[PDB]
Amino acid sequence: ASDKYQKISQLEHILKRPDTYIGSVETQEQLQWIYDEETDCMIEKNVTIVPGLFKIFDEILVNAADNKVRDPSMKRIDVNIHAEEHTIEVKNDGKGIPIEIHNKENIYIPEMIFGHLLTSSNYDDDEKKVTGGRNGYGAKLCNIFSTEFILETADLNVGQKYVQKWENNMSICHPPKITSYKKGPSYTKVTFKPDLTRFGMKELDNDILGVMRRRVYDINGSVRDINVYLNGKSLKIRNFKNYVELYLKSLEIPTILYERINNRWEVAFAVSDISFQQISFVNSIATTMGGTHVNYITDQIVKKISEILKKSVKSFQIKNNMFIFINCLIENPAFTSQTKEQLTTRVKDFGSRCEIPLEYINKIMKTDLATRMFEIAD
Amino acid sequence: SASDKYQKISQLEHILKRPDTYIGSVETQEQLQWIYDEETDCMIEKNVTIVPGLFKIFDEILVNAADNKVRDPSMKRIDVNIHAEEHTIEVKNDGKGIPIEIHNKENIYIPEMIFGHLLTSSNYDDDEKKVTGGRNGYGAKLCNIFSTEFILETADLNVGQKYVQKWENNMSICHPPKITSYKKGPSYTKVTFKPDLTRFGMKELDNDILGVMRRRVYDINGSVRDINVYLNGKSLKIRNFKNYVELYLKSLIPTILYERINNRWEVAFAVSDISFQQISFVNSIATTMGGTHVNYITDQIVKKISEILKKVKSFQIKNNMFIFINCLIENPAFTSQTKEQLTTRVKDFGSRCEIPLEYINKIMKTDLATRMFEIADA
Ligand SMILES: Nc1ncnc2c1ncn2[C@@H]1O[C@H](COP(=O)(O)OP(=O)(O)NP(=O)(O)O)[C@@H](O)[C@H]1O
Ligand SMILES: Nc1ncnc2c1ncn2[C@@H]1O[C@H](COP(=O)(O)OP(=O)(O)NP(=O)(O)O)[C@@H](O)[C@H]1O
Ligand SMILES: [Mg+2]
Ligand SMILES: [Mg+2]
Repeated sequence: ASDKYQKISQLEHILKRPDTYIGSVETQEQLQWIYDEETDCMIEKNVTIVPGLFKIFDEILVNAADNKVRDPSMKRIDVNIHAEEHTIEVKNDGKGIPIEIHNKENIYIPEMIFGHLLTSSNYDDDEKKVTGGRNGYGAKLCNIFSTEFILETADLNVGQKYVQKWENNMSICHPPKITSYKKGPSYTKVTFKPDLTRFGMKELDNDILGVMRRRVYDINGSVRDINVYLNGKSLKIRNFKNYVELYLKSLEIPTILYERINNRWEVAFAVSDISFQQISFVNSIATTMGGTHVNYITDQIVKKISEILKKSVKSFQIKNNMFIFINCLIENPAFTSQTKEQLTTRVKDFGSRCEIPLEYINKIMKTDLATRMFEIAD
Repeated sequence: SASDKYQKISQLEHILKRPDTYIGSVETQEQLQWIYDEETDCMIEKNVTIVPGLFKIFDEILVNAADNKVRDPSMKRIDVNIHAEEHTIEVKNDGKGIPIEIHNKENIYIPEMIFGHLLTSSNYDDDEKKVTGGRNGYGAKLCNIFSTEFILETADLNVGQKYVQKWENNMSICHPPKITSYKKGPSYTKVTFKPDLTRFGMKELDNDILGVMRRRVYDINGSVRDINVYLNGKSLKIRNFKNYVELYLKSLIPTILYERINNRWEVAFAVSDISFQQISFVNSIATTMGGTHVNYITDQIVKKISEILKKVKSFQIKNNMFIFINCLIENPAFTSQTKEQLTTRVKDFGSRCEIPLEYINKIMKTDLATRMFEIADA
């Protein structure tokens, strides 16, 4: 009976069952937005991508964005994708990783938080934080799903440079090379080579490159006060309104209605062609499966439109003519999984509210939505 | 401070600190839930306030018992006894028990191993295509971890012994098993737990959680073939999925249209009053957030209706449907440990489910058709 039952390690379970950590490691046929460089705008495309591969990139991206929360003096993210060499680099400025041996773990802190599961600066929820990072997995998950993983950082308090290489799904950990550093700014650079074989791929194809690239545009659109560079090119999205307007050409009384509701909430609206559509971000994370924040906003808009039509029309008819954009900040958010695709935090625990002004719903009532809704009623 | 800022925690510590991706929220949630009304012998939808994590730890034990029918098709009986006043919950199943044997690798008794250590399972070899609900080797331990007291009792006829082992204080206390001679009796497994109500923000099991727990036991009777289920000694009476779906009749040409499509798929249909509704089961797991199996079935029905209608938008057809699905899926994958949403691709199901024209024609005899013709004319 012994063979019937097995005990496995945390690390073994991640490699065996990637789904709850990074999403599927199988190819998925998806309708995805990508940024078209020739038309300088968003295009919806049928792609085939491996979610887990996109997600290990996303983990490093959101970590960089989180450092802007930790250090508001940070000014730039650099993303460099070397397709041919399957190598991806993510660099941020502002404060680096402290080059110190940890009191308890007795290893260098960078080795600790990039090379050991369940390590985080986000474990003390006494503090209400608007970082995306929550559970102490993201960076290690990337490491685990890489043939090679390199952490480079510079710390000004100690005046040192720190380079550490992991290999073979985080199973090989080389000692760090630490050198002297009085060379300008602090920074962190993460350089990884995904285990493409683990994702059933031989190379980075145009589909995955397209969505990776677009995700970088997302970061620029959702995070304020940073410059975002992709393969050397400054993306120069000035704000979330500018980001949403990248979708303008494809969608085509304004086509997009944008409003900043408060310091933690921005929303945009457009009329949807076939069914309900949403693009939303919580603390820079792309909530592709929506959740409590999306529902909080849409419910308000649908509720009011229903009242207007009443003085015949079911709520679903209203909702399915809506394309909503949301950029929001939520305190200590909770999600259905590590992939953080769906927010579960109750509204009352958001740390803020977003009461959509009646005048904004009035503007929605001038769009094609109302004409469609008055045809069903009358 | 840097040592205080960055923390390493154990897997056990993480589960208790951050329950969400393991068992769901430990905060109260307002939910619309189906309840079994005993006075009117039917399902009724009620607004309830429950703690999802508490409901979930109960569900893990229920699904484990259901899984034993796959292991041993001769299993006939599940008893669920809720002693509200004592907040003790018991789940007992007959058929083959847990082997009372020292594991050849782990060097401890198998029950101690698979109920008292994380990441232990008989479901880690996916070379076998199984239709068990169990996948990750967490479920039983999660219940234990969120219990003040957790008792496994089992009888094993191969060694002719009975085994009783008690854990206390969130699995932190593991008492040695009591093993006794057991001759001339049936095999069985009985799990008895007292949920750590302090960790769920509760003092007692109120009517809302009891109602939802009891309904979940009806689900099990409805979804598991050829078993008899009891709640506090009282037979649940239903024998199959058709019977189960019929419990919803009073709330909902027949009102409900049911068909077994094959040995792994049953589907029932009713006209929905407000919007799209689904009740679905994968390997006896309640997939309350739907997923690929639900989409597979509904896409077909929608596509087939749409083709006949034009001889209207897809969401208009979809949202007049109430779909019931009971299916068996090979080695399923889900968004999280809570298994609310199936992600397995259709091609990986291990079977197919083509909805026949006869079934579609019968749907076209219901209110859905005349509602669609109303939209078509205008
Ligand atoms: N670019 C960066 N700059 C500074 N600190 C970083 C950076 N990336 C990661 N860290 C630190 O490393 C820790 C581990 O990162 P990570 O593994 O992604 O976990 P996390 O972000 O805290 N939580 P999660 O991403 O939800 O699993 C983080 O808590 C940060 O404190
Ligand atoms: N009532 C039962 N009868 C027989 N075997 C059981 C029973 N309950 C649990 N087990 C066994 O104990 C193991 C551990 O259970 P569990 O922790 O729930 O993991 P799992 O069911 O395999 N996977 P998961 O529930 O998805 O985390 C299972 O693999 C079963 O083999
Ligand atoms: Mg992170
Ligand atoms: Mg289980």
